[PDB]
Amino acid sequence: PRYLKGWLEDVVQLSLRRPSVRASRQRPIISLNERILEFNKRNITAIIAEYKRKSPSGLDVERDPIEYAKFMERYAVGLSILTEEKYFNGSYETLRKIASSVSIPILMMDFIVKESQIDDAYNLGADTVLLAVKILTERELESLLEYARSYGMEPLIEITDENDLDIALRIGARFIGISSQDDETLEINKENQRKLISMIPSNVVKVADSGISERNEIEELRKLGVNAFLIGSSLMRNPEKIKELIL
Ligand SMILES: [Co+2]
Repeated sequence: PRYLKGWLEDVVQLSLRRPSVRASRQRPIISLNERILEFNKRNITAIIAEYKRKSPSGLDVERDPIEYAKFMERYAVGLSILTEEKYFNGSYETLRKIASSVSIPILMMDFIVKESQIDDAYNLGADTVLLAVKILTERELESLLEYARSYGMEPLIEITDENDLDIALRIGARFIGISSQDDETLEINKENQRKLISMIPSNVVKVADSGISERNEIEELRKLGVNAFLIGSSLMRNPEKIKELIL
């Protein structure tokens, strides 16, 4: 990993010692990026609904993961499921139980710094993983990228700014998350978002990873080439909001 400060450095070091799982995968990859493209052609708003109990910058939420997942299954293009333990109060078991309960694509949301974490995601039933440009050296980023690919996963590669983007494009990310959040400082910046979206080639599947709040905004971004939308905290508080966003 790169040089990091504060909680991010702590979560990286901790992630390096994450115990691997020996579960076996009992179902093919249902590709997230391909379903998003499917939804785009049928003109269905593609939302990746996120299950997140806790985070350093947000509010704690206790709720039944299975009820949440089964509800979202009706509406979302996929699910994002936090497996980071210390800061996000996630679990491998939650992902495992969720993935066996639904048949839409699942994305494991964690801090992936070693190969066996990608083994965990596959073995647990996840269909893809997120990789952070910020936490990995460019070399680590590309090795884990291809490691993901060897399982048949196209990873969501997260960028926050143009420095991250130059890297993601150089190495040929086909599936990119434009996040308004810098993980290290925890600062949120939505104004760079559209400028960044404008710089991505039309062949990459683009995810807007921010608190999208209304249909008008979704329609605008959609005209700008955003393919899908990752929504977490607002759905964690009021799940049925997803219905109004899609109509
Ligand atoms: Co991030």
